[PDB]
Amino acid sequence: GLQDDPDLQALLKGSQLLKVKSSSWRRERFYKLQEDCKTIWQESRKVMRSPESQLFSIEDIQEVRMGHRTEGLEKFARDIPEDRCFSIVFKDQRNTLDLIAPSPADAQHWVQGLRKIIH
Ligand SMILES: O=P(O)(O)O[C@@H]1[C@H](O)[C@H](O)[C@@H](OP(=O)(O)O)[C@H](OP(=O)(O)O)[C@H]1O
Repeated sequence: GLQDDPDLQALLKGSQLLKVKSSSWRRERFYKLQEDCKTIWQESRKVMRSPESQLFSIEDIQEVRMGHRTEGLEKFARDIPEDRCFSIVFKDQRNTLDLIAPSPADAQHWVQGLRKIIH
């Protein structure tokens, strides 16, 4: 795995994805799976951000959905194809991340890659 898995190799490099929050709010955010295959670094532009706030554990993930499988994606990303969007659902209070991949290969890597680590 990891070194031999093409999805995980892609995630270790990181990707520029678009985070969907509303009709207007759709902004670029860089995500990158860390070498320990345990955490993900995420770009943030929050008023009071911090290095620890920009990491989240794979252990906090319930599932990763492909396609328009969330309200936010069903309402705000109609213009985006089914194969270029996905969502990361969390176990705790962390809000679900609705994401748009620059290409189907990217969405594939994230969904498949995270599913491999979660299971
Ligand atoms: O609306 P503003 O003032 O632009 O600020 C963003 C807004 O609060 C988003 O809801 C938030 O995403 P989450 O809901 O996922 O926190 C994003 O965080 P981010 O910068 O960490 O993506 C903020 O920057």
